[PDB]
Amino acid sequence: MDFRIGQGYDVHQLVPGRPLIIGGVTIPYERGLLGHSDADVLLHAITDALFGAAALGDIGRHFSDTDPRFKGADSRALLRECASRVAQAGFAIRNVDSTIIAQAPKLAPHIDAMRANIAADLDLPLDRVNVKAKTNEKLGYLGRGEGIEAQAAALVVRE
Amino acid sequence: MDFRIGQGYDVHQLVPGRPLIIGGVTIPYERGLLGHSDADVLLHAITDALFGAAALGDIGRHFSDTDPRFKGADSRALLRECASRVAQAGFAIRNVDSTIIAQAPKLAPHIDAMRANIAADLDLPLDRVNVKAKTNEKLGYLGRGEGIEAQAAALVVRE
Amino acid sequence: MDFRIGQGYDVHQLVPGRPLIIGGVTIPYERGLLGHSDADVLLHAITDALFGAAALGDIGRHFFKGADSRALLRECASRVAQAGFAIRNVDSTIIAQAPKLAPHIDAMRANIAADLDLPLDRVNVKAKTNEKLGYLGRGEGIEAQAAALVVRE
Ligand SMILES: Nc1ccn([C@@H]2O[C@H](CO)[C@@H](O)[C@H]2O)c(=O)n1
Ligand SMILES: Nc1ccn([C@@H]2O[C@H](CO)[C@@H](O)[C@H]2O)c(=O)n1
Ligand SMILES: Nc1ccn([C@@H]2O[C@H](CO)[C@@H](O)[C@H]2O)c(=O)n1
Ligand SMILES: OCc1ccccc1-c1cccs1
Ligand SMILES: [Cl-]
Ligand SMILES: [K+]
Ligand SMILES: [Zn+2]
Ligand SMILES: [Zn+2]
Ligand SMILES: [Zn+2]
Repeated sequence: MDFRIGQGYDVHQLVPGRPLIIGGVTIPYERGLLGHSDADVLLHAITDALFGAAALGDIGRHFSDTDPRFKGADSRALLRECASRVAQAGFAIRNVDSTIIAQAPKLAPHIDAMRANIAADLDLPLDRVNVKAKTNEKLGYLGRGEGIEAQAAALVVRE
Repeated sequence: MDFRIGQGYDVHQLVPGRPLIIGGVTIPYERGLLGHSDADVLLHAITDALFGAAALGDIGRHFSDTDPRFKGADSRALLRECASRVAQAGFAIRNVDSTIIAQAPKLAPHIDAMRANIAADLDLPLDRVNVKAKTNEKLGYLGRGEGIEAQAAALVVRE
Repeated sequence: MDFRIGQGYDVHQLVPGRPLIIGGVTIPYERGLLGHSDADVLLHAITDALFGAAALGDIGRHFFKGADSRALLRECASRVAQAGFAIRNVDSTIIAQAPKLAPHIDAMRANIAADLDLPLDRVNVKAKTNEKLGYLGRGEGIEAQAAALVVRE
């Protein structure tokens, strides 16, 4: 079978005055991620991994910060559109795995919520979607709570 | 043909007065990795990739870091238990790849032994396990030798 | 059948007096990447993902004195084939605050596809800034990440 792998990366700054939205989940916190709309670092990484697996460029090439069509779209809408494009390219999604690196707050309570959102948007069984969380052991801008990173891996198959 | 992919990340601080244990190998060195377990950054990354590929969460979910057994835990025993759970979930491991990023010490003399340990723990032949090493080209906290990072990828198949 | 995955990481410092070469594309810029070779961070990450997927070690284990990174990528492909593997696809991300990489990405894909003897639609290259965070965000270096899938025939 015609399997393909994709990989994704994203990072945003963490500062007072924005809400924290990760994997479609709003998470209580003094601070939030700085970005164009919701700055959903996990959904962006996943979107990138899916475009990558399909060899369709990247998230910024499909959904520009300038495009009127996506001006007020949230990252779940973008993820859904991504999934439609991957489908039309001939690919079925097999699984997604991911890691959020955040020194704080605790993400574990929210993991099943994120998985549920992602599986819904990709039309995948829940057991094909995984999200993991790591601290940076107090190293670097991640370790000082200055930003949050997401990594993603996706496997697809041409059908 | 039900393939799944997983990815993992880990980093630990490098501090005096600790054994340096990476990939299960005790490496002569004046500093070691800081953590509650033996802090084996490579094995944790691989363990997370395997749980990720099976959609079984992450290492914190499976091995509570406040269990007395976690203190000084042999990360190879953790990796073997991870493999047991992944098998119990119905998955067979096809391959593992990984990268260690460290300014020092020189890892090359130890890499084959790490490979052999991981292959043993996962009941894989050597030719399905790979460990790569990198410096960070003098950049950042890794370039300053403040910690060591590992990255891992795993492919599994649900039987 | 007998599929394998690999993953690769590279980073190089940005320094004056060097051309900036990424994915085989020379990009106008005041600085370039520092390395023994031409320091093509993207090609190095893909090279390591390919050796990793074939369980052949890493780029430092294999590597030529004045060779550029495309010759090394071609040699990597040769060694991957020698071990009995065929390449199925490559995906990657370049993390650079500057310069703008958009105009150059399709050319990088074409270069990699030619070097790996792959059709264009099995090769992908993505780009990201680091949101002004860390050494990447300060423009002190450029990182690349890669993933490769191969099959043992
Ligand atoms: N140094 C960089 C970094 C990113 N990019 C492109 O910008 C869009 C948003 O990340 C993406 O489409 C990405 O390709 C770029 O052209 N140059
Ligand atoms: N921001 C974070 C970071 C980590 N975690 C969980 O804590 C375990 C060890 O860091 C991790 O393995 C993960 O289980 C979390 O819930 N939220
Ligand atoms: N701390 C490190 C980092 C890297 N290396 C080896 O040097 C070569 C160049 O990355 C690679 O072959 C790598 O294995 C090492 O021996 N120890
Ligand atoms: O059961 C796996 C295991 C093997 C060896 C040592 C500790 C454990 C832990 C159990 C819970 C936290 S660590
Ligand atoms: Cl270094
Ligand atoms: K990183
Ligand atoms: Zn983003
Ligand atoms: Zn660890
Ligand atoms: Zn390099």
